[PDB]
Amino acid sequence: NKCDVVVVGGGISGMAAAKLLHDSGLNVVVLEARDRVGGRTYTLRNQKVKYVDLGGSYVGPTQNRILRLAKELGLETYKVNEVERLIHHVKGKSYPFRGPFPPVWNPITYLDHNNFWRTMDDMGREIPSDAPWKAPLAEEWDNMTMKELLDKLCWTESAKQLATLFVNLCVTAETHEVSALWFLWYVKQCGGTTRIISTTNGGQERKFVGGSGQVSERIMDLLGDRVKLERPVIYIDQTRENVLVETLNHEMYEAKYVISAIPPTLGMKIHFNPPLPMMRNQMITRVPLGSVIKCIVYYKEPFWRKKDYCGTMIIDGEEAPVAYTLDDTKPEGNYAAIMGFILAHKARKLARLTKEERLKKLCELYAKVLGSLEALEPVHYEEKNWCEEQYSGGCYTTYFPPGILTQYGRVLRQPVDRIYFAGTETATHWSGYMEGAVEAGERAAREILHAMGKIPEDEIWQSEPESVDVPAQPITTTFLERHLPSVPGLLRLIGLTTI
Amino acid sequence: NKCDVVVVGGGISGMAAAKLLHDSGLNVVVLEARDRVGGRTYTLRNQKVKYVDLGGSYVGPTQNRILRLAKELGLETYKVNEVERLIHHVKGKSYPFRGPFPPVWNPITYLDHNNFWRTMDDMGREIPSDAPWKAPLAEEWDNMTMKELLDKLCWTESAKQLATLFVNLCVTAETHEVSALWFLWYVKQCGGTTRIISTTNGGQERKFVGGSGQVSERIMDLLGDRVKLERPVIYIDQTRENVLVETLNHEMYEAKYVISAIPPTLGMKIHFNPPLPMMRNQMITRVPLGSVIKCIVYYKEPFWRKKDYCGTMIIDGEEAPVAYTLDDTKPEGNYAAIMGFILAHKARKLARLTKEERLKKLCELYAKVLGSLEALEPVHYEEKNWCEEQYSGGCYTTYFPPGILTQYGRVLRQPVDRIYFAGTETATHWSGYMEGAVEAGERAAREILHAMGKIPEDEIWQSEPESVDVPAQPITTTFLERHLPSVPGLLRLI
Ligand SMILES: *Cc1cc2c(cc1C)nc1c(=O)[nH]c(=O)nc-1n2C[C@H](O)[C@H](O)[C@H](O)COP(=O)(O)OP(=O)(O)OC[C@H]1O[C@@H](n2cnc3c(N)ncnc32)[C@H](O)[C@@H]1O
Ligand SMILES: *Cc1cc2c(cc1C)nc1c(=O)[nH]c(=O)nc-1n2C[C@H](O)[C@H](O)[C@H](O)COP(=O)(O)OP(=O)(O)OC[C@H]1O[C@@H](n2cnc3c(N)ncnc32)[C@H](O)[C@@H]1O
Ligand SMILES: CCCCCCCCCCCC[N+](C)(C)CCCS(=O)(=O)O
Ligand SMILES: c1ccc2oc(-c3ncc[nH]3)cc2c1
Ligand SMILES: c1ccc2oc(-c3ncc[nH]3)cc2c1
Ligand SMILES: O=C1Nc2ccccc2C1=O
Ligand SMILES: O=C1Nc2ccccc2C1=O
Repeated sequence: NKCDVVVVGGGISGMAAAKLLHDSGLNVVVLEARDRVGGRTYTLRNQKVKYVDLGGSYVGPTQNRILRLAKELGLETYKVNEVERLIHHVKGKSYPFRGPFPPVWNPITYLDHNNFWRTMDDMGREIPSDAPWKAPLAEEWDNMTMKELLDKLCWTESAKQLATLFVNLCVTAETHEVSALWFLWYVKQCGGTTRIISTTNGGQERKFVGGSGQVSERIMDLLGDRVKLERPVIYIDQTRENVLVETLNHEMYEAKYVISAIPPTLGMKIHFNPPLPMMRNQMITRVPLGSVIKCIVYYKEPFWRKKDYCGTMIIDGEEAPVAYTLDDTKPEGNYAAIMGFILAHKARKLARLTKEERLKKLCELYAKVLGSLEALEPVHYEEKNWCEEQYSGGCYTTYFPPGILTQYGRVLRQPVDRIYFAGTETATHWSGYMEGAVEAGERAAREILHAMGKIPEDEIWQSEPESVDVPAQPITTTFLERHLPSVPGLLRLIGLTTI
Repeated sequence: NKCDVVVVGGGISGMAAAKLLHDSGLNVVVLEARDRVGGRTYTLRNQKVKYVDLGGSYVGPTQNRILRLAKELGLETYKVNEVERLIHHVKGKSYPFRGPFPPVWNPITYLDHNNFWRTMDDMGREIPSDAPWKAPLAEEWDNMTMKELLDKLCWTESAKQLATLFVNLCVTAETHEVSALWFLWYVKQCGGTTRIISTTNGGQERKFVGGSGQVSERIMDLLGDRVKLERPVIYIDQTRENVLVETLNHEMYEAKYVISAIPPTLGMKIHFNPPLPMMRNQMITRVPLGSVIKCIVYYKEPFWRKKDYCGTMIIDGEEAPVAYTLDDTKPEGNYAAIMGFILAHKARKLARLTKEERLKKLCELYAKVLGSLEALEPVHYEEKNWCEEQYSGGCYTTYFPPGILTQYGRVLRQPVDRIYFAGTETATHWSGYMEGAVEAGERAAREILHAMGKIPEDEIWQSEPESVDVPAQPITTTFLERHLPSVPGLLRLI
């Protein structure tokens, strides 16, 4: 119970921090509230599915830290199926396509859609990844919701509806719930609009064979009995020489430093002595997590592939319970399955139903989208509503409502005496993901090595070599994508020519 | 150890709940985190100020529960001074006035201001006090911020600036931080724009002689050793026959029911077994409290009165640290003082200064606005930054960002097995105030009495006779206020 560092939380970020500190020769303890490690990742194993990721699952190019960590732990990836055509279902009909966005044929609509994605990335380039409150128009952008920004930018309903689906799927929240500054930061710090939304060459390209929960489980194996499960932390006292960390089951740990590797608002579950400084005290009441039910419907065969659909469906409309799906069949071609997300207000609205009722609605939806009666014949179903988790608060990650990132964002990873902050939310590249978890856990561990005098300051932040297994292709645009006007730019050109 | 009901929190709402249950003959225990009672009320006593409310202070007409409770405990009120002129300071100049809003002379700006207040109250009449998510346009109004609503309604910058001040002072938050539905509900459930903003015949009319902390202290006097200080609740377990409530100092209490009388989000500091239901688990991460420093500058005399000013100042503009003040002099004309609030982002901005640096900024601001060098000679200063408080989370109260009240509002006062929810945030009239704390603590206590079969369902919510000491006068409007067109109304006649 005496150690160098207590890590509070045994998700990927606390496990990555604990491993680094252990590898450097320090004595670490990880206090995990649950009876398992992995946190917002959770790999269920049973005979009907073999294994299935019910939390975080996908990785992709440019996520080099999780790929390197997982590789070193003996894990392998495989590519999510994107051989056959994607489907965009809009106004009750399905339109097959290939590429990052469904094709738009109407020239006016085309300009508006082109301008929308272009402008999201243009604004993102004004926003520093490590300091979004330093953007030149940070206040103006943080004081409006994403809804207000789509209202201003989108001169077509078509573009506004697609943009809405994009926000809801990327951050499991509604356009009117989230700040425009924070959402534009969140997309740019993932590499931009194409990279975040893509399967091939993007965030959803791959999964781990056997499930992502193995990352945290295999580090727990390396650490032995240093991971204490069912130890929720209730109290941290920094008034004396060594920090004292108390758990709910009545144990006391003493350490030189602590890393908090839990979602920022879950800091509220810990009583602090002395009290936190004013800005962190209020920050942790201002930063909710989003809302999602991850649902996986199993079938005898991946029947959609025979119709030349890959299983990816972008599904618009209020009545659809799931707005986005991917094929979740095993790489061997068996345990055929569709993964779908029930997003944001729908996660709250449909949580009232039973599991069997949600399975029925999802099969009825997929049968219509795929024009396939076979979708009404599931062989098994698994789901997880992350809104119910006391020790997560939601999924995938924390969002910032209007006005909060500029006022309180500076303190998200600011140390509090001998407490340092990990967790994906404090990352600067793919924050909200497993990648951001590794970045933040290793960065917080190195802050402590630096505090101890073990490494110089310039080693706190460390670049990551690009994976040789999952290389990234650049995201490119065409001259016409770059230079074609927006709708109001065209109207300005028309008004001028009319003169 | 064992009792009928454990009340978590010894603010006014927890105290009022515990007193009601105690008076009905149950065994109650109050578990208070701090080494004091009163919560968001705090009355400091020293020789320089005699006493000063550093937290909640004001009561007024229509707040009959807090007036009845305090009168039963032996307290008296006095009137906040409003005899002389009020000041609106705009663009670096003071304009003295009387009445609920500063006069506007430009005919366009007049229409724009008149329509703004009128439209806030018109909207409020469609929002049920006890279920604002049932307003006919609930979703539409909940999905916009107040800044977006003000941008829509205000055709002049003058109106928009005064509306901004009004939102910042009522709910200690910025217009772009809050939902329009929730803000409109908040004003309506205090009786509308005139009643919430007014001193005479409104929410700021009176203060308690000796301080409002005396309400919580005097109920603690009654309950004696039933109130346990420095007992932060850390864990609530309802998986067994009786509810088990555990504190940080390693004590265990067992009860038939619990009342949670703490700000909603501070339910995060309690680990629940079984876990909370999904909607409350997320709700209590979505409901922050506002930000405010309350500052009281003392002087040898209430010198502003010689100049026919009462000490109320509405001060616009970014550079002013304090946007609103009231005279805090004691009823006897002594301990002269001005109370001012540093609101919302300015509480965040100015909290980095020292106490003496804040005093200097305040005094230079008041010298400009009162047009008196006497404001530069303070004799004493007290202040409290509520943003620092672990066991409040901010002041005055909890605000709802866009989208949260329609999605989660129904859960605020929904019982969770044998836990019932008090706290001013759960009230239906003057929620956010000491009056809403009494209403909610007494109603939560009565839900428990009904669960015990002690009273019928219809006695859970109880009306309150009007105070004889602080009666309400009607809020009226003129024919012109009712019927003058808005700016886009006047343009639909051109
Ligand atoms: C839930 C989810 C997440 C998700 C996703 C789909 C869903 C449904 N899709 C993802 C994807 O495909 N690819 C990806 O990279 N990420 C995706 N996510 C997000 C991902 O799961 C999270 O970003 C990442 O797992 C976060 O890791 P981090 O280590 O930062 O945080 P955590 O997993 O929440 O771990 C925190 C641990 O702390 C324990 N805890 C909480 N409170 C306490 C206290 N008081 N004491 C001790 N331990 C505590 C939690 O139990 C948890 O284990
Ligand atoms: C801070 C403030 C508030 C205020 C105001 C000015 C300021 C600066 N102006 C007011 C005014 O003039 N007139 C008025 O009526 N109200 C005004 N307010 C708000 C008013 O103070 C609040 O509405 C009222 O005091 C709220 O009472 P309530 O009883 O609902 O809430 P509380 O005071 O916060 O008490 C909660 C108690 O719970 C204890 N606590 C917190 N967590 C725990 C745990 N885990 N375990 C045990 N106890 C806990 C708190 O310490 C507190 O005592
Ligand atoms: C005789 C000429 C009359 C034509 C007047 C043109 C009216 C233009 C209003 C269309 C609003 C379009 N959206 C995208 C909703 C908002 C744009 C925001 S921004 O205006 O670009 O800032
Ligand atoms: C809005 C909402 C969901 C979306 O998914 C894609 C996508 N998936 C794979 C390639 N592009 C694009 C897209 C746009
Ligand atoms: C906006 C912001 C603060 C304000 O204070 C008043 C007021 N005080 C007492 C009578 N009216 C009116 C008013 C309007
Ligand atoms: O699982 C997912 N997480 C995501 C984040 C952004 C966009 C798509 C997805 C997924 O499909
Ligand atoms: O203390 C105050 N609380 C208030 C709430 C609304 C309007 C004015 C005030 C005050 O002056």
